[PDB]
Amino acid sequence: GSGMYRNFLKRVIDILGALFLLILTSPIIIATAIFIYFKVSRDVIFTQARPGLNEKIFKMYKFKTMSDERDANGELLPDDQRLGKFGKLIRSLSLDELPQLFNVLKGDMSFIGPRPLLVEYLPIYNETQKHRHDVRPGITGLAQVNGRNAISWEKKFEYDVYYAKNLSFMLDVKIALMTIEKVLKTEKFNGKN
Ligand SMILES: [Mg+2]
Repeated sequence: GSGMYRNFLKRVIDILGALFLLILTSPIIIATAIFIYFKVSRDVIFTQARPGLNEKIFKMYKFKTMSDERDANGELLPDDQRLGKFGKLIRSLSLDELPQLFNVLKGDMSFIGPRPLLVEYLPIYNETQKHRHDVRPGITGLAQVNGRNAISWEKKFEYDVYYAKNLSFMLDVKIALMTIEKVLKTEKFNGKN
């Protein structure tokens, strides 16, 4: 509600962590940007408009992995050829997700929180599920680690509202412990799925 973690510490940890991981992965960030510039597209970064804290829209950064080659007809060539071989390798290693660390540093996102979903889901949320945006979206979160017993979207949102209601340092540490434990490694919200 008004503790010093929800109103101060969590943001400070987000800033220190995003800054550290940006420096820690900076050679990979520069290398990935160089390859994409010469092999994929000279516009290295593209943004994804997503609703964030208080449903405020932000630009979620991501590396481009597909080309802009269309058919003279005007339509873009399918993903079959537009995704180079290295494009898969960048995707499989989630290297294109590294710019999201900057969204965390910007305050657009947190290290822990609900997943930033499509802007089309805003009218579909019910008044209970809309509380999922009472906190910053996260790279990981409570619903993300509970992907085994939550195949439906309403179960993931129940974890989202529960997280925004009970946001504490101990809950974040718990979510972080379960995320490491993931050492072991489609429908689209319709209002009833
Ligand atoms: Mg990826």
